[PDB]
Amino acid sequence: AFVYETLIEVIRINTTYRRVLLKVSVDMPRHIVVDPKHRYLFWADYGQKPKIERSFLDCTNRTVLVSEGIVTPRGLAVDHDTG
Amino acid sequence: TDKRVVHDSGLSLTEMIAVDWIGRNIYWTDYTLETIEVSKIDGSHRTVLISKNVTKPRGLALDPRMGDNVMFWSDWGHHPRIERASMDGTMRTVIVQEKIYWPCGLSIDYPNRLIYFMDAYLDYIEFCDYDGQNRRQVIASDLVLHHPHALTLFEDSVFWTDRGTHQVMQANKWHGRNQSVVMYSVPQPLGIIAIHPSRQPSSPNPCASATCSHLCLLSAQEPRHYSCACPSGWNLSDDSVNCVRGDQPFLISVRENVIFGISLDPEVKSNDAMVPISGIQHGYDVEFDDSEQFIYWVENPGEIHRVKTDGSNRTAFAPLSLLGSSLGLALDWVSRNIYYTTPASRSIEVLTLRGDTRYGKTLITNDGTPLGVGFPVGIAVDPARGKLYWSDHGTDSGVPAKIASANMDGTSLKILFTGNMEHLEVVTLDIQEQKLYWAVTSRGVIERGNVDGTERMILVHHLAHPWGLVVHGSFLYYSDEQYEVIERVDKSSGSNKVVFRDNIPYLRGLRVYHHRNAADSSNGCSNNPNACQQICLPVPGGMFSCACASGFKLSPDGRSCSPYNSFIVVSMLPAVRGFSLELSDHSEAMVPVAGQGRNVLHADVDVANGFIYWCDFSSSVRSSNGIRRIKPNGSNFTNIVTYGIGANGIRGVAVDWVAGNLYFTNAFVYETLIEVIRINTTYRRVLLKVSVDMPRHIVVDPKHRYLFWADYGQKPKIERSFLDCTNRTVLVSEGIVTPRGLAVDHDTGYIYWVDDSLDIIARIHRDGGESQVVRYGSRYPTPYGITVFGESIIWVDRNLRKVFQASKQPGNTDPPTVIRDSINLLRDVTIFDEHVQPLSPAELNNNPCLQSNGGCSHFCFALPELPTPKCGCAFGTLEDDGKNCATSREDFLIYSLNNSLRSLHFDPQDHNLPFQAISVEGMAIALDYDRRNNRIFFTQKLNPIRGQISYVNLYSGASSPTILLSNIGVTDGIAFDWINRRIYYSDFSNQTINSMAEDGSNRAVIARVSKPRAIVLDPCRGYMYWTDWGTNAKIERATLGGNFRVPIVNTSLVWPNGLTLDLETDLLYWADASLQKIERST
Amino acid sequence: FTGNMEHLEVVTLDIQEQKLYWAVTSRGVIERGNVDGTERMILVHHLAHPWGLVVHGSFLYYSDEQYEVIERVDKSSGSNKVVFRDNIPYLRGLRVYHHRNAADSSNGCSNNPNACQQICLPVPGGMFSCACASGFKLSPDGRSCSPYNSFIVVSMLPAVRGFSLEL
Ligand SMILES: *[C@@H]1O[C@H](CO)[C@@H](O[C@@H]2O[C@H](CO)[C@@H](O)[C@H](O)[C@H]2NC(C)=O)[C@H](O)[C@H]1NC(C)=O
Ligand SMILES: *[C@@H]1O[C@H](CO)[C@@H](O)[C@H](O)[C@H]1NC(C)=O
Ligand SMILES: *[C@@H]1O[C@H](CO)[C@@H](O)[C@H](O)[C@H]1NC(C)=O
Ligand SMILES: *[C@@H]1O[C@H](CO)[C@@H](O)[C@H](O)[C@H]1NC(C)=O
Ligand SMILES: *[C@@H]1O[C@H](CO)[C@@H](O)[C@H](O)[C@H]1NC(C)=O
Ligand SMILES: *[C@@H]1O[C@H](CO)[C@@H](O)[C@H](O)[C@H]1NC(C)=O
Ligand SMILES: *[C@@H]1O[C@H](CO)[C@@H](O)[C@H](O)[C@H]1NC(C)=O
Ligand SMILES: *[C@@H]1O[C@H](CO)[C@@H](O)[C@H](O)[C@H]1NC(C)=O
Ligand SMILES: *[C@@H]1O[C@H](CO)[C@@H](O)[C@H](O)[C@H]1NC(C)=O
Ligand SMILES: *[C@@H]1O[C@H](CO)[C@@H](O)[C@H](O)[C@H]1NC(C)=O
Ligand SMILES: *[C@@H]1O[C@H](CO)[C@@H](O)[C@H](O)[C@H]1NC(C)=O
Ligand SMILES: [Ca+2]
Ligand SMILES: [Ca+2]
Repeated sequence: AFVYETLIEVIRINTTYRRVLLKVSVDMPRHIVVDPKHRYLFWADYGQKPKIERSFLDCTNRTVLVSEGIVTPRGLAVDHDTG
Repeated sequence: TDKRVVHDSGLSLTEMIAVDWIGRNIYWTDYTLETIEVSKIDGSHRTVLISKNVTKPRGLALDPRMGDNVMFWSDWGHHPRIERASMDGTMRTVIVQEKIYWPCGLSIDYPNRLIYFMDAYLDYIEFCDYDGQNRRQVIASDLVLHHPHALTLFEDSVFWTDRGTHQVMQANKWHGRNQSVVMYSVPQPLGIIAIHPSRQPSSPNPCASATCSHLCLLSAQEPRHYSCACPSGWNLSDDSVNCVRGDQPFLISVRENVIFGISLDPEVKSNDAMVPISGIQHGYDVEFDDSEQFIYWVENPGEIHRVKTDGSNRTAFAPLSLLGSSLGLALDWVSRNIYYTTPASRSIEVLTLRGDTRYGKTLITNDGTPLGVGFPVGIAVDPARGKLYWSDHGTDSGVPAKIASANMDGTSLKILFTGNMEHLEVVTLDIQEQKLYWAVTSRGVIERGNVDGTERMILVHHLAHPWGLVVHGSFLYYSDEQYEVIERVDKSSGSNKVVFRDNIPYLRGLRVYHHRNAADSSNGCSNNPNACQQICLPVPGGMFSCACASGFKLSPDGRSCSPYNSFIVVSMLPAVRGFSLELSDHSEAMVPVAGQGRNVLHADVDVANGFIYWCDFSSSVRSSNGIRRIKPNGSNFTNIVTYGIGANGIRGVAVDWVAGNLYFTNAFVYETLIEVIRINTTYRRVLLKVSVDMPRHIVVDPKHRYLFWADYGQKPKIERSFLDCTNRTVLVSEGIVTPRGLAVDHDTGYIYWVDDSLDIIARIHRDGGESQVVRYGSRYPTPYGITVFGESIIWVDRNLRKVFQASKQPGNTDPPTVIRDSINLLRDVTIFDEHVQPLSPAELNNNPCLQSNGGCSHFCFALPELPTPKCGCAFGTLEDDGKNCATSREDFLIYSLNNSLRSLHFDPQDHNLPFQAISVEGMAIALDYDRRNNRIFFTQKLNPIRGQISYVNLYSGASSPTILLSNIGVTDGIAFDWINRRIYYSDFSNQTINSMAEDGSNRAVIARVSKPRAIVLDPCRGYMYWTDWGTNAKIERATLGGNFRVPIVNTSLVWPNGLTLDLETDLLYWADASLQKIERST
Repeated sequence: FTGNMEHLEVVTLDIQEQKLYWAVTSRGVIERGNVDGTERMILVHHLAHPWGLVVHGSFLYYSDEQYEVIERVDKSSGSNKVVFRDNIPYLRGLRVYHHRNAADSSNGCSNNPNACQQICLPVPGGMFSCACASGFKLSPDGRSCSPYNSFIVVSMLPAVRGFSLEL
């Protein structure tokens, strides 16, 4: 998180490999969780126009799951048994 | 010109103001209250117009022209937006909803009917139409914008302010192709307005013929284009022109910096039951009076403030306590009193609302019993039954955590409930059913009980931090600071729950505002108005009691008031306080002494004249050291000793009421003085000066003509002397280590001392002899001060933080008695009573100084077994008549000290001053004396360039400086010639040694010198000597005419500042300040 | 014991007579009770801030920070008083040093040395229990240790901590 923008980045463990998968200014991705079983990456945004979003493991797809009744989502968990 | 205030209260953070010039109206937005509010342009009547879906309103604009009647505002909260409404709020729409993030400011262009809006995150200026369906960019994708705030328009120009660049900018309102800077280094430019007639076009006013009673607001609604609105707390009538005033109850909520009004319909989410109170600090409690529509709260330090629910009056109404901040409030509406709680002083107090003059007293304080206040936090009152209830956290000294009851005049004390009250919040009373409700945070419960101490039960469970309680009707309302909630339940069972507000940070206590009437609740004080002189307090059975303010006592008629004349006065570093010897009297016997600069160490009293004297000490601030006197009623305060106090300060005050004298001990780093000052005069004398002894605590006895002191230095002792210190004897020399406390008894001839390094209280007889012990043990760890009254000794203990009374005879082992408990930083105690200060001759053994100071001009001293007075001179010497003073005819020293000339005696053991000290213009550096005319010649520095010469006469009666050579350089050196009657001087500023004639007539120049300082003369051998501290410092000899010049010394000299000649030995002495040595030669 | 313990200082145990002694500063008392939660009583009155307690032989020793004193009394009644030191600033707690021997006080961990891998802790009835250091768990043999593999990890600004789901 920078002052006027935010990045979503990936680093390969035990290596000097780092990449930027998303860069966005009006959205504010903050809390991120990953599901390798169903190949999804979820995040929560509590900026202006708060939301919860789903994407792929390279952020090449973006969908919004919750867009209403959500103001300050700060916490995100995933259940493998129920989806 | 004509600065005057529109809104005096209810504003917290006003982001933007708009003014409606047609409707004579004013609009503004508030960030913290999250509101858009409207009022008459004079501020008389105000209303909240939009509160739903408002989070962070920053920008506001209006078009009041006939047929437009529209307003626009911006919100930068979540889902940031620009919204349009009718100027009466009857229509609402959102016009900009996308590509918007931190929309700051709005402006309107009236010819084109365009809205100009600015964004600080996307960094743009844009304009759109009133519906938001045409949109264009003026400045966009341009680094000129960093953090814009405010916007204005004029002709084809747009002006704005930027907070990042600290700059004010002008551009073209259509394309931005021309850009300019109006201001460059503004601290931070927040708001901008443009003033010209064209910015407020004229139009018809629909309200000109309207008959709305409080507000008429422009409206976009055809056909009449106006609507009538009512202020906060009012209702609107079906006639749609008139308003009515709601008598319905409402709820008052308190928060760390705000007080709010809420409506008991939980579905009404607007906080507009009253104009909010928007500037408080440390809010805990609130009270109200409906007969005048006032809300009362407390402000630090020790002040109470009141405001009206319409905001019309706001004032600081009374001082509450000089000793600390008050915490809890209760109000009696029948007797018109306000009860408050002061935890730091550990007191419950009452103040009067009636009348033009405020009166207040203390009803309950910590007295060492479990029944008194330990640490009170909440208070409630029942006026009809004359009862007071309060909640207390207790103290480690012995007060338990409790719910306690008393009579509203303090005359009864009871403990109703205790146990399982570790963290106890406020207590409230249901008066109709007579039941007390409280909250225990350590268990998360609200509990209920009877006012008689029975039927304790839990009514609500599972709370977290219940901070506020109130009971009204069938309902109980409470606030929780961790759940951040206000909730309502049914007081019979707590079995239903409603939530009024949530997500409220910093919650505090609640009240309910309703029409409580005095006629039903009438009591004795209401039935007998104007009975008591100062305060009326109800008591059970319909009776009333009369009460008197701090420093005053009540008289046997039961209605009148008169000052106290028998009380004990106690000193602690922060204050001086007075207590009654009647243990049940919790009142303050004197108005306390407290505030900035008070570091009190000792206090003494003059009973006849009605004064208390005390000394103040500071190691870091000179002016904070001294002796000061006040009256028990706080009326007159004055400083008596401020000059010439040592680094260790004054450590003693004794007062002689017969002679009108004050004795004090002045402690320097390596010596100590005992001094006397005559009261109401500029007469001061030093009676003793000693280095290896350390006199600290001093007490005086005019009946037996003795002065006693205690010394806790090396070789500690207690000593007796005469009233002029001319005799010295030691009473205690062994078994004494740190004697810090000295008291005298007139009835038995004994002196009492306390030592904290031996943990002992002891007495010895003034004629000497054996020593007796009164209290001793592991207890009595740190007795710091003692006094004797009747058959009792009263002393103070620092560690135990207690004031004790016991019986003054050795061998008594009864447990002590306590007068006050939990007082910090204690210092000694003394007593104020006519008995301890007799003024009859038969009781004073015919003291000679009792009448007209014995005829002594300056000082009167009564020595033992002497039937006549002895007289002392503050300045000068005493004459053959034995009673007047004159200036010495013997030989003495004179020296300059800043703006004065002062005298000294060759004998170190002589403390007389040859003459009173003389005050001169500027700073004097020179002295020579003329033996023919008995005058002194001196030189003055008036500024770093200008000097002066002057002479003053000693024996020709009183005299003042007379001036010669009113303009010379900075001069410091003077010598006088008694054979030729000529004066010689050292002008530094003009590098020259000059001569002059006695009358100032004839002037000459003798030599030019680099840095001349000192001059010495021998006229009977025609020679002159002077010193020069310039490069190649030297001492030179010349002739009084200057015709020869030769160096006498030119080696090993750096700063030869002083030169002298001794004609008994023909020797020349000089002093050097850099080599730091004094040398002699021939 | 609970109730009337607003400001509660140290607790000490008389092992021979099996009695607990404590001090309540909010009332200035030293109190005594049985280890089974019975027979609560006040043994010493009128103290100011009793900071330290110790019981040895027939005597009870206590220190007071406001009286600046160390005193000895008789533990049966508190009816005799002796003063050891006075005018001592900044007093704190007391102990008594004596030859307490393990042979008499032996327990399960002393009787079964080298039983547990990491820690041995006694339990009533002469039995012993095996304990494992932070980050490790105890294995079904009752003696061995192995790292945890099922726990929840919690974050707070000053630290990260791990807790077992077995309450
Ligand atoms: C010093 O001056 C004060 C006044 O500044 C004198 O105080 C008065 O004393 C008389 C006699 O007791 C009282 O009736 C007056 O009320 C006092 N005046 C005030 C303003 O309180 C005082 O007597 C003088 N002498 C001394 C030794 O203090
Ligand atoms: C990616 O998202 C789009 C919607 O934006 C969706 O239609 C598409 O099916 C997604 N990709 C896959 C592979 O499902
Ligand atoms: C407030 O916002 C909610 C949610 O968008 C909406 O349903 C409601 O109508 C709005 N009310 C007003 C007065 O704007
Ligand atoms: C704006 O700037 C352009 C370019 O310098 C210039 O031609 C034009 O005259 C300017 N307009 C005004 C009103 O000064
Ligand atoms: C004022 O209006 C409220 C409804 O908003 C009503 O409950 C109350 O009784 C009214 N009071 C008067 C005096 O009209
Ligand atoms: C304050 O109250 C007084 C007395 O009622 C009144 O005369 C005065 O106008 C009030 N102040 C204001 C600003 O209205
Ligand atoms: C004593 O105080 C009053 C004010 O309470 C003042 O008017 C009076 O002048 C004072 N007396 C003297 C002697 O200064
Ligand atoms: C003064 O003190 C001396 C002892 O130092 C004593 O002998 C003498 O009697 C005292 N003066 C008077 C007048 O008693
Ligand atoms: C010293 O003398 C100067 C000049 O007369 C005067 O202004 C100043 O107040 C004096 N200061 C002291 C401490 O005497
Ligand atoms: C001193 O003052 C006199 C008279 O103004 C002047 O003649 C002389 O030059 C001055 N000398 C110095 C050293 O300032
Ligand atoms: C110092 O003074 C002596 C005596 O007057 C003289 O003889 C000598 O020349 C002087 N020396 C200097 C350096 O001034
Ligand atoms: Ca910006
Ligand atoms: Ca001591």
